Amino acid sequence: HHHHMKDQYLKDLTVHLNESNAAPANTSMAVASFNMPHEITRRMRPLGVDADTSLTSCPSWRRLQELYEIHGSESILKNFDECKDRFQRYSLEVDLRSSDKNFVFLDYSKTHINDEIKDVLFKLVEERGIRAFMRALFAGEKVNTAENRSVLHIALRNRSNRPIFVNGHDVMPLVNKVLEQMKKLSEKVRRGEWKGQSGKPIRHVVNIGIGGSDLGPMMACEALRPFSDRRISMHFVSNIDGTHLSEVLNLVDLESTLFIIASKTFTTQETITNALSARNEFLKFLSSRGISEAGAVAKHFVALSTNAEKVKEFGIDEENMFQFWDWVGGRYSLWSAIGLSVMISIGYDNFVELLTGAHIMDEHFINAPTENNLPIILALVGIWYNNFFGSETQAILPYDQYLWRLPAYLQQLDMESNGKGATKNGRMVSTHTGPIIFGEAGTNGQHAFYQLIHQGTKLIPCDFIGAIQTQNYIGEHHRILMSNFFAQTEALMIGKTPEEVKRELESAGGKSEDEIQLLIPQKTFTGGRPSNSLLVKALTPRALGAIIAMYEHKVLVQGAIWGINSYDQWGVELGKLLAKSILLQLQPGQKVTNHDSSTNGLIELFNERSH
Amino acid sequence: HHHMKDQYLKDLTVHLNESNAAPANTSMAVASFNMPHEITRRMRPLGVDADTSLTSCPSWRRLQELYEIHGSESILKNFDECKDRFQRYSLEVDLRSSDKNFVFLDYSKTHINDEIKDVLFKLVEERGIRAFMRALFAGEKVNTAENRSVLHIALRNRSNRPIFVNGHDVMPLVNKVLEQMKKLSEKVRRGEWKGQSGKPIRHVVNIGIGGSDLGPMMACEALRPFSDRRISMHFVSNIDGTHLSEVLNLVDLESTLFIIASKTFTTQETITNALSARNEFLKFLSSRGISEAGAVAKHFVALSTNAEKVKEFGIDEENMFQFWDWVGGRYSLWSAIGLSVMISIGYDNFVELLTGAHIMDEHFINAPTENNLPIILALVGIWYNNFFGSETQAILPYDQYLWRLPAYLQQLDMESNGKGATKNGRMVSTHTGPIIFGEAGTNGQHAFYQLIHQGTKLIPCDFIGAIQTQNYIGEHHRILMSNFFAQTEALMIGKTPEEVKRELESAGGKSEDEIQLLIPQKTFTGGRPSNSLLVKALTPRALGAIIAMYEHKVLVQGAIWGINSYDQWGVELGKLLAKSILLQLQPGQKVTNHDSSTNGLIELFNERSH
Ligand SMILES: O=P(O)(O)OC[C@H]1O[C@H](O)[C@H](O)[C@@H](O)[C@@H]1O
Ligand SMILES: O=P(O)(O)OC[C@H]1O[C@H](O)[C@H](O)[C@@H](O)[C@@H]1O
Repeated sequence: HHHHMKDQYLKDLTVHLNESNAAPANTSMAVASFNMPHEITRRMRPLGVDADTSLTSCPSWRRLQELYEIHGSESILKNFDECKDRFQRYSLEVDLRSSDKNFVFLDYSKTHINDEIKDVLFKLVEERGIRAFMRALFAGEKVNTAENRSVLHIALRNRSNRPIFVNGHDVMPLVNKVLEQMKKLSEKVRRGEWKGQSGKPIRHVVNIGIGGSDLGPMMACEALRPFSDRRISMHFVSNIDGTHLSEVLNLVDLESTLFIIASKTFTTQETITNALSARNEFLKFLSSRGISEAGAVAKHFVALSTNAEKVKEFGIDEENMFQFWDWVGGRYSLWSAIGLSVMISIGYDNFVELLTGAHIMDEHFINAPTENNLPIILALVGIWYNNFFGSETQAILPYDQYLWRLPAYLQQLDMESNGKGATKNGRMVSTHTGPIIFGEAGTNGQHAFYQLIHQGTKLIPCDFIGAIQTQNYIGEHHRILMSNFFAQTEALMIGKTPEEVKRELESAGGKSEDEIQLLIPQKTFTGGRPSNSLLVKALTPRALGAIIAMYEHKVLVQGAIWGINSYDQWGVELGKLLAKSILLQLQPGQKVTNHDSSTNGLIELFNERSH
Repeated sequence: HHHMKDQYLKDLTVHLNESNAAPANTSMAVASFNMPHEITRRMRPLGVDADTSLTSCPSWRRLQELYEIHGSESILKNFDECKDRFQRYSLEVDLRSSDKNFVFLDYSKTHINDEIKDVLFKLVEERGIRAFMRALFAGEKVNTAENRSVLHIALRNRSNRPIFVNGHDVMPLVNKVLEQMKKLSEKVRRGEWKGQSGKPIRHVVNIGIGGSDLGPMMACEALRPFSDRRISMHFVSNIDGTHLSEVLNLVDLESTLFIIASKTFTTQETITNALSARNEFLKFLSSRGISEAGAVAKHFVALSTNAEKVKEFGIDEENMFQFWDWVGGRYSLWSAIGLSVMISIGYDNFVELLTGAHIMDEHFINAPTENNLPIILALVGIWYNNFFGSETQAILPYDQYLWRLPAYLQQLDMESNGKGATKNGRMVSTHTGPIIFGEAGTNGQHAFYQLIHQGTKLIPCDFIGAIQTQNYIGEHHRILMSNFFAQTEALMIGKTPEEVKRELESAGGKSEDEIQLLIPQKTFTGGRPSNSLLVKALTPRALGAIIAMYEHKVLVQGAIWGINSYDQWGVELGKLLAKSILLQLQPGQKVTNHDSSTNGLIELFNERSH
């Protein structure tokens, strides 16, 4: 069989090269495009199932491959030189319908995409039935087939309150009931009516949770600090590393601290262990102060969860349990009860603004025609680079210091959703799926790793994200900030030729002919490196809501095109299972022989030196 | 240009006729053959000939052959075939300390057998790496593009053996500044340094960016258990006015010491932040009825190479802490730039930090290649970067104090080796530095490990941990480290379709159809690599050793690829273009001279900025 596959591989390669439209200098590009699905299916071979051909055999996919072989080595500037108003034709704006005339604007023009490639990318949406999938997901159909679940984070922010049905019942009444419950608690805390066991108003909130129950609340509290009540300090314990709880406990006055235990399952080992430790340390502190423990936990601990039974066991009153539902994915849970810490920080009205921004982006996504659909366009630009240029990564570069946790947040949203190797129809993928997300807030990144983005050997798609207006007016800081935002994307695209560099070196003087000759390529910029520029008028709660929903929907479109399930996360189960067994073996002086020699050796090293 | 196509097809034909790849793996041979062609196509705009000095190395060609033969094997294959693989594929550097600390590397969970390992070591010989190392350590001007020495190792040279630059021993210079740092840090820590109204310093605000920011902040976070909690440390870096504004709101300005950290003292973000901080500080004193006479001299110090600009800012000569051109910014934690660290953790702990790097330096320069920890890290990285073709490198510290280590290594690695041209003026024919990413464990497990386990990219991972915690509570550290060991095991061994099926069938509650569809979605390929790095405890000495180890890994990789790890020309174009655009950011101003995107974006900003 293997010999037959080889003879076939060679036949397919010969045919592909004979039929390719690639320029004579670019034959290697046709080979790379041909070879991509072969290399993916080799790497995924231990899945032990057939390769999915449903995407790669789409007429549009064949056409995109042909267009890549033709255009993939062209500059980006070429398209601008050919169309003087390319910017107007390769950008679009979503109105946020707010009193401050806010918006989300996408400029996707600094890309290797011409009108033909763009038409064919839109045709891929049609051929893969993406618009019908979107309608099914929005209507509550159980599109998370692996877990037989609906996918309805959009219900959480459904301000229209049109019914959305799960198991024959409208979910909106319960969504709105929990929002009202959240409102009442946040109001009591913000107004100083919620008192601790010794009568102190709450001045500290400590969220305990991990992953989806941590990244969102923290990112949003950071992002929306200008809209917050500064009298209430927000803390986020997440690592099981004892350092995390210990350092946060050191920062708070426990008599005025509200603990929020955030866990969809309420069984995650890190979160439940942190919660039990926090409760133990809290009660011990009270006892040391001669303060009665009777009724203290009920005043100082609340829970955000789907599991009432587990919350009860912990000792939290059901009245202080904030419910959400199985159709709320953890990495999509900011909008739900999980956002309670956020609502305490910025207030109910601002939380509703946050929901409303997401809702407006939802309405745009579901209703706008494909050609004018901002999240679909984001998704297609991403696929062009991810699947045809073969870029492994995606940089997220927000030029707003409050947004410094956005890259980490989008890391979970994107990579945990679409880091998949098997399709919903039980096959292995033949195309690349989710990319690796990385990034830091600008301008800091410019002084850390943009060197590589400009001059290295990898093509890195970059999303530059900014606000036209600052919340903190000081000197010329915001103008300087945004001069960098605009300049970096210009620089990535246009580069700097050897001829330009040579002239500059000669004009600077002080160097020999040979010295200049060595130096020229080292100071040359290829250019032709792509970016998207995303702008809002101002980073308000509404704008942040729109931005996050925008990426949720980008991820939806990409997953659906690739044929994978964006909404499960099976890949975390093996590690949890293996860690349970190892934990039992972490005892001083215990010898271990049942694993591979590395795992055995590492555990024994730990067991021999741990004290 | 059809002659190039003809030749390409001939070369590919010959490569396939001679390849020893298994029948099922022809695509792997094609991928290997095609890699330099794709690199040189992508770097074509550099307009110079391709470097073949690396690809022509006999060891490079042999590694290519071994990749085509062994590249699709599981990782477990080599464990099954050698019962003590762990012993042969691990090593430890002794940190010579009273607490018996160490740096231990386990590189066994890799696609590397004895034959590949030997050939990787031969590559070190063939690229003259050991000789390069000696030249660099000796102060030779190996940063050829800038005609500079590269001597961050002199900064922590506790032995005080002479090291010469322009025929002069730099060690007396290094030691004088350390003593200067000692004196200031002691005055601050002892409450002797008073502000303009007589208050002891309780807040330190470092203003700096990149190399003048990431190291100091990373180290102050990493070494918090060894710090003076009476002194709050703050790090302003972004020009975004939010950064300075929020920090100013957290401090009492009457007891704040500002530290302006900038090698050039001309970086736009840092000098603008420093001028604004100076302004707000003086407005604050005035609002409190406090005299401004001599106030800047009392509250501002500088870490720099530029004495004139420091003088111009108003800082006294006694409070300028010098370092030197041969200290790269991303290698500068060990110099005057580390002043905020020394204030926070004290002179003695800062000396421990230097000592740890020094011991790693001694190991690096003296240990044989086969037992050289940074060289092995570099070689493992090159195997994946250049032969498997992985674009990234994950850095996963299982220590909450190390939460800024990935961002710090992002600069160290990517700004060093994110290069496309060689020192001899050619374009590279091989991939250079990978993209660094990561978050402290266990948090990353609940964020993005899903993709590391089940996605379509191979991602080399460095797992870094401490055997002992500084914060004993309950069973937290045992739980933390059970995850540390389990994740690397999981990545390697995966979970077969038969295992998955058995589990699903025992659990029940699903139709046959549901189970059939679910099995592939819950299968793990395994064969995904990792390094496990351990220290006994994350002390200042251990941190020093860890950073020095990565500095030297970067040195070795850069030297093998023939690039300059120590310059950074790639940041210049953006700075020039931003100064130009800044001139055009005025309300209502129309802009026509750029590309239509840059024009439109700027006009959008100018139309709606008010
Ligand atoms: O210390 P400075 O001279 O202010 O430079 C700070 C940083 O700015 C530059 O842009 C470089 O990217 C970094 O290598 C450097 O560390
Ligand atoms: O909210 P929890 O049930 O505690 O789960 C928190 C997190 O842990 C899991 O391992 C997943 O990786 C995440 O999808 C999830 O958000």
